[PDB]
Amino acid sequence: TEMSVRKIAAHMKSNPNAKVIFMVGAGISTSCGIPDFRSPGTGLYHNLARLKLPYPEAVFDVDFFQSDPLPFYTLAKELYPGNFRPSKFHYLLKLFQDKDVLKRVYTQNIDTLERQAGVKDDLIIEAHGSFAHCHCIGCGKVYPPQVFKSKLAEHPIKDFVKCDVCGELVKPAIVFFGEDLPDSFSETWLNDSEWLREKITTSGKHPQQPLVIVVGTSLAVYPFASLPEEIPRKVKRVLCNLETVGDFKANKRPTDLIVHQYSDEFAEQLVEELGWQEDFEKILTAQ
Ligand SMILES: Nc1ncnc2c1ncn2[C@@H]1O[C@H](COP(=O)(O)OP(=O)(O)OC[C@H]2O[C@@H](O)[C@H](OC(=O)c3ccccc3)[C@@H]2O)[C@@H](O)[C@H]1O
Ligand SMILES: [Zn+2]
Repeated sequence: TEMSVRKIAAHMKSNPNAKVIFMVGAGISTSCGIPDFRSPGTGLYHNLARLKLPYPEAVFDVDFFQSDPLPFYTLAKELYPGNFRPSKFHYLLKLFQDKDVLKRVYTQNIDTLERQAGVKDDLIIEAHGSFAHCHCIGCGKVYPPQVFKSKLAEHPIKDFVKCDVCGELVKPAIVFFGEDLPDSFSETWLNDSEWLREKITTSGKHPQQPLVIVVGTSLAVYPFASLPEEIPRKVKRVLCNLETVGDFKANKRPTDLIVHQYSDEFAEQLVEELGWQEDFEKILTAQ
């Protein structure tokens, strides 16, 4: 583990004008205390999940939601952005941004913790959307998140928010199954893939080699799980994950670095080796 983290730091110091793409999953938010929508519990939500959902993921299915918004509403209450403090790993992303070495973070999480830790909106790509905004599912009119958040406080929750223009259901801009993923996801990955193949030279007579770091995901859900094998072979991949998964398990590459480590301790150790503790510590205390 510490040797692998050493190599990541050494690569970054050998390529100081190169940037890093992160691809992340639910594992980077577990230390924040965010419930897993699949896990049991005591709330109204777990009662509804057990009684009303034909399968766990239907809480995110747009056809189910139209027939019965209550399960999703009760889940949004427990995932409410603002409840949870971003993790050390989330702040590592902000630190890389401050150091100008964050190319992008592709996140499968809806919790908005990357943005809340201070990562810029244009550096975040959401594979399932997020709670950042609300929209009508029928016509697309933008709503202030506050209107949806007001309903979440009612006891009980009834009279779900409806569009004042067309009367259809309003919900956070999470991409539900049955909804199209925005064009910006695929076009951003197209552009960033092209950048991963680019020859970028600055200091000396050598290119600035980038890096892709995959963290806290089991790489079992498609289409997101297709991205790691789409990283060019000539670009070094890191997997920081409690288990080896996805393309790192089947078609491991000679240059792959696999680190079985918790995301928060990986961040501490990486910052350790990079010599960025002082900058990192200021960010953690401010937020
Ligand atoms: N501290 C730690 N440090 C390092 N690694 C850690 C760690 N703690 C755990 N791990 C490793 O973290 C991995 C977690 O894997 P897991 O499959 O749970 O999450 P995922 O992101 O890959 O899921 C992809 C999608 O699956 C769907 O259910 C869910 O869809 C939605 O939310 C969704 C929402 C709205 C609309 C539509 C969909 C999700 O977005 C495991 O390998 C653990 O070993
Ligand atoms: Zn509408």
